[PDB]
Amino acid sequence: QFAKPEDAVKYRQSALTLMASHFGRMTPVVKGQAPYDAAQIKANVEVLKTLSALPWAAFGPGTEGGDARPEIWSDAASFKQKQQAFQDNIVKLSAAADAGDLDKLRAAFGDVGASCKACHDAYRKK
Amino acid sequence: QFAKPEDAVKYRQSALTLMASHFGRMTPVVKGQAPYDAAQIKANVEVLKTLSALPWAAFGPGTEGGDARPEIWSDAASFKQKQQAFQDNIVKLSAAADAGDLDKLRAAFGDVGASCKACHDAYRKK
Ligand code: HEC
Ligand code: HEC
Repeated sequence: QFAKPEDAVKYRQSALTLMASHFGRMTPVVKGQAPYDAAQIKANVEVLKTLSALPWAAFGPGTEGGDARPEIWSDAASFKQKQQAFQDNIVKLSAAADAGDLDKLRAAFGDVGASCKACHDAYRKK
Repeated sequence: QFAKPEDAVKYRQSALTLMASHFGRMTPVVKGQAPYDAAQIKANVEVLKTLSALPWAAFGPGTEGGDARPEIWSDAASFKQKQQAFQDNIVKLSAAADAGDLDKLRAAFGDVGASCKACHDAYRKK
């Protein structure tokens, strides 16, 4: 699916756009500004789970480009920790949505958000 | 998540890009050019299933734009049939991948591909 580096770039941007939409639409609920519908949120976090595993296979060897920093590949073990923290947090968000527990949801949502930003601070260009 | 029409456009393009990648990478397998790995294909068709439900909620009222034809909204019942045919075909592709049946996979893959194109012929701009 990633014939050239541009194809991997275009795939991972698309996946990261979809993840931002499915994460970011739950903001009103975790803040108390919109009623919590546990079944709907459970569905939507399942969508987000599926999508949040996708981008990483498109940052394989030789796919420099976009707004990806070179350090993604020159510090691969460190990038891998930033990716694993974020995927670990998604596991937590899934556990809270599957349980129907809003306070755990909100806490796990908070951990997700911060891991998004921690990876951006270190590996996404301005 | 779709504050302005541009946001819906950007979401649905992204979802449709991801679907094209997960559909199109199975071409070598259904044609016999790559060995069939039933478990891997089963996983990948589950990804494709999730993604293939996403675009349609972003063609709601007032989201004209991109390469979407206006007839999507002026002939909504007809567009809805083109969407349902395609989602019906995804159900078939899932049934074949979940069964591990390559000939049914290949046939259902063929129906999917054609529904993609039938909707494009009628509702995607040149
Ligand atoms: C590294 C481990 C990351 C994690 C975790 C998250 N993101 Fe990120 N993001 C990352 C990179 C390297 C890039 C640039 C990719 C490129 O090749 O251009 C991005 C980009 C985005 C974008 C822009 C997508 C686009 O349309 O170009 C968005 C909207 C985005 N990231 C959001 C986002 C969110 C919401 C995350 C947590 C849920 C998240 N990312 C995690 C690296 C990493
Ligand atoms: C209507 C019922 C459609 C079906 C079924 C499929 N697609 Fe399509 N596609 C459709 C529209 C109206 C558009 C234009 C959207 C816009 O607002 O610009 C598209 C676009 C695509 C694209 C381009 C995405 C982008 O990056 O801009 C691709 C790659 C694409 N469609 C592929 C595709 C495949 C592979 C399908 C079957 C698996 C499929 N689409 C179905 C309408 C419809």
